[PDB]
Amino acid sequence: TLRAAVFDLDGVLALPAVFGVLGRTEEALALPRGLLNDAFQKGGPEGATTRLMKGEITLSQWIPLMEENCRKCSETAKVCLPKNFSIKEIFDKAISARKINRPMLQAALMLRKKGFTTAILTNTWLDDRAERDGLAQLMCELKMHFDFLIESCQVGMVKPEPQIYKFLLDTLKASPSEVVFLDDIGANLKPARDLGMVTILVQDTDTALKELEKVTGIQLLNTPAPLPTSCNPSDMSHGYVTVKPRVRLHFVELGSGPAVCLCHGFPESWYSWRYQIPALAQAGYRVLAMDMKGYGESSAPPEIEEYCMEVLCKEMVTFLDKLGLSQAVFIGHDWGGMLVWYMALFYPERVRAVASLNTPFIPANPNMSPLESIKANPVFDYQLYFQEPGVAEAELEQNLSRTFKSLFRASDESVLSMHKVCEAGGLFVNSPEEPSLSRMVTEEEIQFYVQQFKKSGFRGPLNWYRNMERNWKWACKSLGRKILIPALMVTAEKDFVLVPQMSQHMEDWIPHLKRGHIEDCGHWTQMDKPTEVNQILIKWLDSDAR
Amino acid sequence: TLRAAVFDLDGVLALPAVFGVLGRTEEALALPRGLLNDAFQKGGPEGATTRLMKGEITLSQWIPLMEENCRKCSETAKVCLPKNFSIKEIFDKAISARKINRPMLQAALMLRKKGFTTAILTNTWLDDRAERDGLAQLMCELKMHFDFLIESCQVGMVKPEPQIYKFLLDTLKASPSEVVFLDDIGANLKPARDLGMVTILVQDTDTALKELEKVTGIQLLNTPAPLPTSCNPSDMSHGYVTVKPRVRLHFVELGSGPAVCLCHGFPESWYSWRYQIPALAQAGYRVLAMDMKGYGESSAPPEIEEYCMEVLCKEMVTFLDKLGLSQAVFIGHDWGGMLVWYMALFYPERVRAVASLNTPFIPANPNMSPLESIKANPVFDYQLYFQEPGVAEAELEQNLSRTFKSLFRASDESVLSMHKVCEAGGLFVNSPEEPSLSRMVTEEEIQFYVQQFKKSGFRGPLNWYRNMERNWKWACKSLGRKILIPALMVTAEKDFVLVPQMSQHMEDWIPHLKRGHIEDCGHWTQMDKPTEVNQILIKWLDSDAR
Ligand SMILES: O=C(N[C@@H]1[C@@H]2C[C@@H]3C[C@H]1C[C@@](O)(C3)C2)c1cnc(N[C@H]2CCOC2)nc1C1CCCC1
Ligand SMILES: O=C(N[C@@H]1[C@@H]2C[C@@H]3C[C@H]1C[C@@](O)(C3)C2)c1cnc(N[C@H]2CCOC2)nc1C1CCCC1
Ligand SMILES: O=C(N[C@@H]1[C@@H]2C[C@@H]3C[C@H]1C[C@@](O)(C3)C2)c1cnc(N[C@H]2CCOC2)nc1C1CCCC1
Ligand SMILES: O=C(N[C@@H]1[C@@H]2C[C@@H]3C[C@H]1C[C@@](O)(C3)C2)c1cnc(N[C@H]2CCOC2)nc1C1CCCC1
Ligand SMILES: O=C(N[C@@H]1[C@@H]2C[C@@H]3C[C@H]1C[C@@](O)(C3)C2)c1cnc(N[C@H]2CCOC2)nc1C1CCCC1
Ligand SMILES: O=C(N[C@@H]1[C@@H]2C[C@@H]3C[C@H]1C[C@@](O)(C3)C2)c1cnc(N[C@H]2CCOC2)nc1C1CCCC1
Repeated sequence: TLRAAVFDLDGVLALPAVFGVLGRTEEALALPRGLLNDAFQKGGPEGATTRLMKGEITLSQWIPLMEENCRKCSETAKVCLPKNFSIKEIFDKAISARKINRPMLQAALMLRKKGFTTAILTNTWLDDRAERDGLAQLMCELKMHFDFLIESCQVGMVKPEPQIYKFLLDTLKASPSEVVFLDDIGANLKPARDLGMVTILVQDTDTALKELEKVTGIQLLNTPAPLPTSCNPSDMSHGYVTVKPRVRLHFVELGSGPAVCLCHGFPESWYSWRYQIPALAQAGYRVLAMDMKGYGESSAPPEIEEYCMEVLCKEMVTFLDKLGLSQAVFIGHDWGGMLVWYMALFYPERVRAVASLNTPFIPANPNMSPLESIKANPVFDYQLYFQEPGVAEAELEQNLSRTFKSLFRASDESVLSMHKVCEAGGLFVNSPEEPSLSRMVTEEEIQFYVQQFKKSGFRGPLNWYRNMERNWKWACKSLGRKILIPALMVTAEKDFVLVPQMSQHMEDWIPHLKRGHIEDCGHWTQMDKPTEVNQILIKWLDSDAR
Repeated sequence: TLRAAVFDLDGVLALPAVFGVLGRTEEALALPRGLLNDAFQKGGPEGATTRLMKGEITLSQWIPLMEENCRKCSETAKVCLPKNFSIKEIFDKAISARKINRPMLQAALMLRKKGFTTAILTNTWLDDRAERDGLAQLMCELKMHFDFLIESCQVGMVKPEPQIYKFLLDTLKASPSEVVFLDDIGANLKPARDLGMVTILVQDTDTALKELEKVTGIQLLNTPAPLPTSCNPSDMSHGYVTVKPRVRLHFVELGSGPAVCLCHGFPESWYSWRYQIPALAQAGYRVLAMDMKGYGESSAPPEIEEYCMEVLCKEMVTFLDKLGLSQAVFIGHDWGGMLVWYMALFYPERVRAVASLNTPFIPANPNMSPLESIKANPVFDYQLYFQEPGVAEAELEQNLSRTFKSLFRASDESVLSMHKVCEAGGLFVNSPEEPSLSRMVTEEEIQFYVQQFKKSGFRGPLNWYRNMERNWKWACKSLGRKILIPALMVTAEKDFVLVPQMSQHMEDWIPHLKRGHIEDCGHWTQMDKPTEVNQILIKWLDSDAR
């Protein structure tokens, strides 16, 4: 029974193969066929390329050795190398043309999800070229989806030498019959076959995956679209900033580039952005996913006034000051979305761009108190249940697992009313004791929220709703303003509280507003439709926030 | 007795003043003298500019209102505004010309160091211009040196209204006679004077500082060159990455731009980079100051082999992987400097550029064991004292305060021998029980190192020296390589162990090597000569690492 799958990089996980590109360069330069391969392989196990692949010399040390082999080959073939001949240029182009073979990576991901140990085994070099970052980025994106990365130049061995196969087996902690090995080089499969491993010669991706599908008995081709990459909390970089003596803010950080600050809703976590964090970092952004004040590993002071928007926004400004950031792109959802609009209104100099999921820009009504506004808008009547300190805390804290399983559901899986919360005296009054698990979440994901809420519970989170008068008076100071910085409003078709029509007057305040809209999406946008959220955010960030 | 000092931004902490620039624009556009000031002030307390300064409208909303005032003013003056007339362009140039008035900031810093509460009180706007980051960066650099920043547009009041002065006094928690107020606008001093504050009209910086020096009785002009900005540990963003099940690495992070990873020496801390962190962040870099493995808040496993260079380098690579960084600039000192050369040799694709303070690139001698090498080089004989587990730990842990006060001294303050450590049986055998405090450090800084070392002590730090054979065998694999990525070697004149001459053969291995050299500098480079270290590193980063 197969338990491990090994992939080569060049010609397998990354396409085109370097020598595929070079065959075309050879033809374009009108060189004799095979001259570059011949000069590359010159001396075989005793040659310059074996020294390179074993890590004895760097790629920059190897370049002139390859140039000399090309001259020797051309002299013997009685041909002249062209005037502009440069191994540096030729190899730079071949390395840069190489991109992840997405169907191959998808198959490796499916196998690992099904319990396989996966590895990359590659003949590679120590890259010290001025352009080395390109290949470093590619390797970084690939390696994180595998249990092991074995590089010839780091282990001092190369394929097809038999010792590297014994090293692979030792690394995998598996017998050869438990391994499936994929390579586009027939001579590199021979030692693996020799030991008793299943081997697949990768000539074309589709045929190779068909052989892999048959031997593993796992569907790899024609599969449903996979979810974006998620986060394992224990593998993230965790950051902590004290904004004031009693308040520290926790965040998860990933990537490099413009800072993108993600602000979750109620009652959530930095983990609500799990499908966005890897995607936004891969897209070229430095992601800062907050635990907002009152949540997770951030401080949760008991006082209501610690959660008014003016205080919360001031603290987010301090957060940027202490990290040494003049600006960040602010992306919010739900209560986070409300906060980000207000960051754009009061601190535009610190906000590079602003985006909200579901929450429209809600201006203060100077002619009505927030309680009179709730009276005139009964879709928000449930917020009255959140007013009295202790009442909603008692219901939400009674059974954390039940709380999160009842809340985090798709539009069609709703177990909550919302419209009759006050009349019924609670959120879960007509909800089951043991709700089924939504198709959106796994039991493990639910238990992470349960664990997070065991620290401070719901007092801090509910206090976000307990500052209506303070928030109203503060928001009234901004009534003569317009939001003129780059802005995106994303609506969700099936959010029955934050309906898309609630955002219809936003252009009155934000004239240059850009929009996104997600079909068949409920309230929990990030986990309901992660692929769609990612596409919308990346397109907008790349056009408006760079 | 004066206890607080208040500074204006425009024309005081930042020069030139906006209207200084505009006087020149007026003349260049051949406009009637005072037309821009007149259109700017139009309507006084009821005008567009008062609304802007109170935060009622944003700068972008104000721009066309100012344009209309300019048209009204030109019509009345019977003049035509030029064809190319643009308030947007005119104001963008004036805002961008404004730079920190370094002598004024220096004086504010001296007063705060002497116990004054300091504040910035400014007539400012909500900046939503596409170019707003310029001013956001300036305000960010300035505000962090002050106890308070009071902005007209955030408080809804403007100078010279009397209420803003009462607000200032409430914020300061001081009586008016305890305050010195500096402003370049005479009408803005009148309400402060009216309340009983000391006022200084800032016409020229030198004269204003002379008045300030006389009234406070504190020397502000002609002072010695101040030290660079340091770090207060409780105000930094602290980051934590698990690199493997039992190992977590702690770092302090500040700034945005290319990642710069700072690697301290033995027996140090992230805090050894305190004078570099703010300077490198201000210079346009994202600084990651490590607690290296075995130190501070990073893990300190007991096993010797956990501290061999191969393991330490692999972990730093994992650190980059988990943070989502394809590369970082690696800057090391002492043991950190040794590690960074090896990162450049084994992982060039992950190293954007490399710099070492004091530690030359030390290649392995394949013909001698590291013990035979120490026998032939007695300057390193003291390292034999570090070999036996427990011996050096007992001496270094006996009295932490004595340990750090004896080690951290200028070249001329040495209390250690080094050349007779083995013969004498310890580092502090002929050192006083109560050493004096070096001119390099304060008691508070010493106590931070004492606190850090109470967690894990010296076992992990000393284990860095206990892997000579493993490190030698690993380093031998790199003997055919050259370091061809951007590299800087900084020598210290008076480091009597890591002498500048020890770096003399480095060009044999690093042909494109760049150099720095610091006169009258001992071993503890970062704190001995911080201004010089900062100048050298920033110049090199800006030329070779961007
Ligand atoms: O690894 C290869 N060659 C090795 C070198 C040279 C020789 C033979 C082996 C072992 C050595 O020790 C000696 C080091 C090798 C062999 N064939 C192909 N392409 C094939 C697929 C398409 O075109 C041919 N590509 C490579 C490298 C993979 C990354 C860059 C090229
Ligand atoms: O209360 C909500 N959001 C906040 C309100 C309204 C808006 C957005 C934020 C911040 C506000 O300031 C403005 C106050 C809110 C909004 N929409 C939904 N959609 C439900 C549909 C089914 O699942 C949840 N649910 C909630 C709560 C989340 C759990 C219990 C109800
Ligand atoms: O939904 C509103 N306010 C919020 C509700 C009720 C209150 C106050 C805020 C925050 C809440 O949490 C509590 C949720 C609300 C209230 N009044 C008006 N317009 C008014 C002016 C013209 O006609 C009515 N508009 C809105 C939304 C903004 C555009 C479409 C609807
Ligand atoms: O704050 C100023 N004016 C105020 C506006 C307009 C008027 C008068 C006050 C109070 C207002 O409410 C009404 C708002 C004001 C006054 N004088 C000068 N420059 C001086 C130094 C060099 O040139 C003149 N500069 C300013 C501003 C400081 C930043 C941008 C210009
Ligand atoms: O041991 C040192 N550094 C390491 C050695 C030598 C070099 C650099 C690192 C890493 C090595 O691998 C290579 C091993 C080392 C180097 N120079 C000095 N200069 C003294 C002068 C007065 O103050 C300290 N001091 C030390 C120790 C620091 C406290 C006790 C002695
Ligand atoms: O200092 C050396 N090695 C280190 C010392 C001794 C041992 C080994 C390393 C690391 C230590 O921690 C322990 C400190 C050392 C040893 N041997 C040689 N060259 C040899 C080849 C030609 O002549 C001698 N060169 C050096 C330095 C590199 C250039 C100038 C001096």
